[PDB]
Amino acid sequence: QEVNSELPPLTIDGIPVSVDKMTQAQLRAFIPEMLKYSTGRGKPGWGKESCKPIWWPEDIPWANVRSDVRTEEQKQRVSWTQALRTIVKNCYKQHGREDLLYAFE
Amino acid sequence: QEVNSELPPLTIDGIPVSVDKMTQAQLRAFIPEMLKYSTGRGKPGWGKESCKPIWWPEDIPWANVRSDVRTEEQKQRVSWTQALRTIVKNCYKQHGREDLLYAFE
DNA sequence: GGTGCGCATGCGCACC
DNA sequence: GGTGCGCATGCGCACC
Repeated sequence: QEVNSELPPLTIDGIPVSVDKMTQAQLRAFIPEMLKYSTGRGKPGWGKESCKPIWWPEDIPWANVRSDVRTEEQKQRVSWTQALRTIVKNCYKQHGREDLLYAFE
Repeated sequence: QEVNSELPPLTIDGIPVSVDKMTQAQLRAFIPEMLKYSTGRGKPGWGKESCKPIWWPEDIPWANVRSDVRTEEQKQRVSWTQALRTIVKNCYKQHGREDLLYAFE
């Protein structure tokens, strides 16, 4: 874990939302923003090993969330929505920002 | 004029900068963000008449600031940097956010 | 609502 | 520093 004061608050267009209530569409939009704030870089570097975050979930490929590239079997163990929530949850935890993650509870 | 509480503050990565001291590079980055906050839309709609802001400067084409498309003569009356500052200044004025524009003075 | 995908668009490289 | 430009990338359309 490595604290990052710079992760955004779990709000969309201002309204506070918990990660568990974000829609698939909202998550897909939130995740690149979280990555920009998380790394300071303007571009995620999707797919490049050198840019794979340490907290990236293991049963998801390091790939643009634009289009789910998981294996068909991977898609049965976990829904694409649950997978996108794991991406967010894993990023906030690894930065020790559980305060922000569980704020809406 | 139409007040917009939602225009960003004239800061880059946190540091406050006046529009007159922004570098060409910084301006090119700032302007699309200003447009997003200005309109609520995710995409500027560069070139489309239906999206041309009313405050757009007259001696600049409605075109991605990525690449200066002004006529060669237009480029002599006004430098590309001065042109990009006019874009910002005109947007903040038309939204009545002179408080933000002249903050650093 | 979920999700693939078309493509506009802005990050940052390249070169002066 | 200035600026053109290559192209990765995420907004939002399309369709279920």
